[PDB]
Amino acid sequence: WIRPDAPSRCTWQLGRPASESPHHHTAPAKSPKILPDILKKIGDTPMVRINKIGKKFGLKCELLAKCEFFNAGGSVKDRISLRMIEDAERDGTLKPGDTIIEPTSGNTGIGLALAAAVRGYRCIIVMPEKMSSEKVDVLRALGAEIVRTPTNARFDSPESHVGVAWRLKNEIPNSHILDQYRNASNPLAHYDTTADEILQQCDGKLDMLVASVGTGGTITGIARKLKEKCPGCRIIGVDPEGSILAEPEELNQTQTTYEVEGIGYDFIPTVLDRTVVDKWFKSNDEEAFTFARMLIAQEGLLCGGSAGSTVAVAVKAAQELQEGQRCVVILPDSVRNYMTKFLSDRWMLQKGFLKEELKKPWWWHLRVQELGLSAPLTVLPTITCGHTIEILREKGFNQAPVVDEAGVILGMVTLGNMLSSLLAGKVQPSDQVGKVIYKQFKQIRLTDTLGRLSHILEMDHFALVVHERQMVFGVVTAIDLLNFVAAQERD
Amino acid sequence: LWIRPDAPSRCTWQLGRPASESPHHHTAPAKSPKILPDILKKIGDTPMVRINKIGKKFGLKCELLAKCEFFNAGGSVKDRISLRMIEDAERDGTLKPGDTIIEPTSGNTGIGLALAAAVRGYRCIIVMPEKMSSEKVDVLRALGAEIVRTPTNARFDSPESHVGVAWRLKNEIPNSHILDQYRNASNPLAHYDTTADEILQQCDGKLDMLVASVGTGGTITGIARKLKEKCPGCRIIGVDPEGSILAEPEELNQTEQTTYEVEGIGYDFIPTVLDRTVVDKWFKSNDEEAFTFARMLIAQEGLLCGGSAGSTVAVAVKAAQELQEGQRCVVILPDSVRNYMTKFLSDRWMLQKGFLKEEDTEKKPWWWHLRVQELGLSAPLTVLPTITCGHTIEILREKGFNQAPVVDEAGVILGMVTLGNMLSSLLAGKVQPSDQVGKVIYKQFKQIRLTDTLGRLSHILEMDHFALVVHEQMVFGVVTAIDLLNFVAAQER
Ligand code: HEM
Ligand code: HEM
Ligand SMILES: *Cc1c(COP(=O)(O)O)cnc(C)c1O
Ligand SMILES: *Cc1c(COP(=O)(O)O)cnc(C)c1O
Repeated sequence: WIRPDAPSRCTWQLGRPASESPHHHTAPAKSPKILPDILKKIGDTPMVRINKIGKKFGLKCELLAKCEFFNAGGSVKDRISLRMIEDAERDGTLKPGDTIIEPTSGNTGIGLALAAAVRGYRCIIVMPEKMSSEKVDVLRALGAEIVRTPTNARFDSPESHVGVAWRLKNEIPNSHILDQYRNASNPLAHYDTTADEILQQCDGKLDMLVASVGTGGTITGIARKLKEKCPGCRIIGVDPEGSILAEPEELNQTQTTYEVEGIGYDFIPTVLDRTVVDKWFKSNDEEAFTFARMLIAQEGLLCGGSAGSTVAVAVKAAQELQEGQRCVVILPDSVRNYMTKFLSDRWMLQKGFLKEELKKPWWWHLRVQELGLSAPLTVLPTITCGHTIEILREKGFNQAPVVDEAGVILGMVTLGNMLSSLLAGKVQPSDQVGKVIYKQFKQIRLTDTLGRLSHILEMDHFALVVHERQMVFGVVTAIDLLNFVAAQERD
Repeated sequence: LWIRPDAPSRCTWQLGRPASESPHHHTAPAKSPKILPDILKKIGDTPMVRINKIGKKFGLKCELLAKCEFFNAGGSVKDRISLRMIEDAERDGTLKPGDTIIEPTSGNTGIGLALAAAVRGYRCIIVMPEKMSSEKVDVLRALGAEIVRTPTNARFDSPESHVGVAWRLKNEIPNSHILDQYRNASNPLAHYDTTADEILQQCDGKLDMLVASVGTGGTITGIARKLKEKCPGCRIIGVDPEGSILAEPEELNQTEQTTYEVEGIGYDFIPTVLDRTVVDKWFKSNDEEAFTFARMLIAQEGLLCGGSAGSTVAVAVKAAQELQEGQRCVVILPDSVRNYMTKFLSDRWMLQKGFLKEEDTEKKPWWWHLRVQELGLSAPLTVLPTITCGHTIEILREKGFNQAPVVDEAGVILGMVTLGNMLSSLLAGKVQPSDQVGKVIYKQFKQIRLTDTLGRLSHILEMDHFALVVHEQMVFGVVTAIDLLNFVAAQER
C-alpha cells in the first residue's frame, strides 16, 4: 500500500531551466477537421468573461472564467485521465485489455471510464458514498464497475477509497492504479496544456488566478508554469472548510464533512505543491451553492459547486486588483453531476441551505380561494364523447374533471380537445372519454398559497381545488392565475 | 389572435434559385476571439467526431460521422436557433430591452432562450408539455425562466396545447412576444447559414448521406437546402418517431400508439419551417431503438448524448447500408444526457417503462444468480452506539473481529464501526479512547435478505460500501465488495 500523502520526490524549484526536467512533455496539438474519437475533444476550453457577478461585488478588474466543463466528459478531470492513460501506455505498464482501478471523487473516474470505454480497458471506480448518484449513473453507462466507501473514513483506514482501491488492486490480476494523487501526469497535464491555453488566451497578461484544490494538480501545474512565464501573477487557492489542504494550518481549524464534491482532503496529496500557492482562502457549502446558482442565473454558465466555491473566493481575493488588471477563475465541472442536488430547490431546503423566508411578488402569499373559483360538473370515465360535448355545451361549460363512481378523480377532459379529436378523426362520438382524458393533474386545498400553486404549475397544467371526497371546488391553470394577477393589476 | 404553427409555408425558395434572390438577411460564421464576451458566443463550431464501433458492429462499410451538437453552451442544437431568433428579432426592432419572451417548446429551445434571456436581460416564459423531463425544468428554473406545462396528448388545435397556451399567455401580457420556432425563418436559416457550412467545411465538401431526426424540422430543412445546393449527390434521410405524422409517404404514419417517450422529435402537425420536399427518404423509429442505441453511443463511443441521437443512429445503421467504402454518412446528435439523467440513463426507469427485460441478466457472469447465504457469512458481535472506543477496541481484538455493526438498545441498526478507522482516528488525535463510538460511526449502509441474489448485492455495492444481511432485527453478516470479490475469485480457482 503506497501512501497518497508521501512527500514529493520532485526536485523542481522556481528558476530551474525546462531542459533539466526528466519528465516527458507533450505539446498541445491543433484539432483536426474530423475527430478520430471523442477523446480528442479534451482541452481547448473556452475563456469566457464574467459580466455581472464581479461588478455586483465591486470588482474593478476584468474577471475571466476558464470553462472546463466543455470537455468531453464534462470535467477538468478528463485532461489528466487521458494523460495518465497515455503515459502509462507509453510506459509499457498498461497493456491492452487491462483493468484500471481508480480512487476518485468521480470526475477522474468518469474520464477514465470514458477513455476505458473507448480504448477497451476494464474500469473499476472507487468513490465515497457522499458523491452524487448522477456520477454513478454516468459511470454505469460508460460500462465501469463501481465501488463505494464511507465518506467519513480516514484515508489511513482500510475502508477509505484509496485503501479499498489498493486492496482491490492486490486481488486482481492485470490491474493498475494510475493513482491521481501520486502520478505526475496529473499536474503535468495542466502544466503542459491548461496553463499554455490560459497564457495564450490572455496574451500572456495575467494578474491573478483563482483555483479550487483537490488533488492539487490543476493549481500546481498551472502555478508552476505561471510562475515561470508570468511571475507577477498571484496564485490563489481555495479549500473547503473541513479540509486540511490550506496554509497556514491555523485556517484549517474547524465540521469535517461537507456537501461540496471534488475538492478538499484529509491528507496532502503528493502531487500538490503548496509552495507555489501564494495565498489560501477557506470556503463553505452555502457560499459554494449560492454562487454556483448565481453563475447560472447571471452568467449562464452551467457549472458545478466547486466552481461556485472558486468564484465565491474570487470576489473577495480580487478586491485588491484594479482596472486594467485581470483575474482568471477555474470552473472545474458541469451541473450535470448535481442535477438532483444544489440545482434542486427541495434538496437545498432539505439541507438547510435555502431558508424559506425565497424575492417573490405581492400575490405570492395569497390563498387560492381568492381566485374566484367555480365548481365544475363531473363526469364518469365511461361516459361517451359526444354525450359530454352535449352536456358541456348545454350548460355552457368548457371542461369537466373525470371522477370515478367511487369518487376517485381520474383526470380531466376538455371541450376543445374533444372537438379537435373528433374533427380530426382521432376518435368517434360513440367512443369512451378515456381515449382523450388528460390523466395528469395535482390537487390543492382552498387554503393553499398562490405561490404553491405557481410551483405546482411548473409540473402540471391542471390544478384541482378539492375537499377532503369527489368534490372539486374548481379547476385552475396558469392562465387563470395570470388573469387574476393581471386583473388585480388594474386597480 | 392565434397564428397556426402548421400553416403552409409562404417561402418561394426552390432548388436552383440564386442566393442573391433571397430576401432574408444572412449571417456569416465568425472566428471565435481569444476571450469570449459572454457564453452565447460558445454556440456553433461543434465537433465532428467519427464513430468507431457501432457502424462496424452493424456492417456499415462507410465512414460514419457524428455532428455532436451537445457541446453547445446550453447543451443542445436549439441553442443555435435560440440565439439567431433573438438576434434577428432585435434587429427587427420588435424585441425591445426588458421585454418578455414566451415560447412553446420541447425544452431545448426553451433552455437556449432562457439562457440567452438570462444573459441579455429578457423575461422568459417557457411553455412545455407535461411529458418532458424534470431535468429540463430544473435547468430552466435555475436560469430564471417562468415555466408552464401543458398536457402531452392535447391536440395542437386545442386550447390546452403548448402552442395554444403560449398564444393565450401572449394575449394577456403587455410587451410580450412569441418568437415561434415553428414559423420563424431564423430557425431553419440558422442551420442553413452556420451548421451546414460547418458540416461542409469539416467534410471538405465530400459527403454522401446525412441523417437527421426531425422536430420543428428546422435542422433538416436548413441543412438539406444548403446541401442540395453545394453537394447535390448527398442523400437526405429524415427520422420520425412512431406516433408522429411528419414522415412521408403517409402510409408510414399509420400506427396504433400516439404518444412516445422520446423527447424533442415528432409532432401531430407539420410545422411551417419544415420542408419535406428536400427530404429524400424517411424512416420511422421507436422508443426501444432510440434508448438502446443512445445507451450504445455512450457505452461504445463515449458520446454522452440523448435519445433523439439514439433514434438517429438507429436509423443510420439501416439507411447507410447501401453505402460502401470511401463514402461517408454524417449523423446529427441534437442534445446531451443531462436532460435524461433520471430517464433512459436510469436502469430503474428503463425497467419501469418496460424497455429493459430483466432476462436480457443474460449478459451477466456465472455468480450472478447465487444466493447471498452462499457467501460464507459469520454473525458479528454488535455494540451499542453508547459504548466507548477503547472498550470496543478491546472487545473486537479479544474476539478476533475487525468490525462491529452498531445497533440500538431498541435493536434498530444505526451503523457500523471498524477497528482500523478507530485506530486511525486515535493515532491522529481526532478522538479519545474514552470517547463515544458515535463520533466515529459509519452511518450509511444497506440491508439484504439471505435469499437475495449476489447480483442484487452487486447493485447495492454501487451505492453503499456495507451490505448487512438481516432477518425480520438481526444481523447475520456484513458484506463489502471485497468480500464478494474474494468469494468469486476463490470459487474461480
Ligand atoms: C526542471 C523541472 C523539473 C525537474 C528537474 C523535475 C525532477 C523530478 C524528478 C527527478 C522526479 C523523480 C524523483 C525520484 O523519484 O527520485 C520528479 C518527480 C515528480 N515531478 Fe518533477 N521535475 C520538474 C518539474 C516538474 C513539474 C513542472 C511538475 C508538475 C507541474 C512535476 C511533477 C512531478 C511529480 C508529480 C513527481 C512525483 C513525485 C514522487 O513520485 O515522489 N515535476 N521530478
Ligand atoms: C433564393 C432563396 C429564397 C427566397 C427568394 C425566399 C423567399 C421567401 C419569401 C418571399 C418569404 C415570405 C413570403 C411572404 O411572407 O410573403 C419567405 C419566407 C420564409 N423563408 Fe424563404 N426564401 C429563400 C430561401 C430560404 C431558405 C434557404 C430558408 C431556410 C432554410 C428560408 C426560410 C423561410 C421561412 C421559414 C419562411 C416563412 C414562411 C412563411 O412566413 O409562411 N427561405 N421566403
Ligand atoms: C478534481 C476536482 C477539482 C479539483 O481539481 P485538482 O486539480 O484536483 O485540484 C475541483 N472540482 C471538481 C469537480 C473536481 O472533480
Ligand atoms: C429540437 C430537437 C430535435 C429536432 O430538431 P428540429 O431541428 O426541430 O428537427 C431533436 N432532438 C432534440 C432533443 C430537440 O430538442
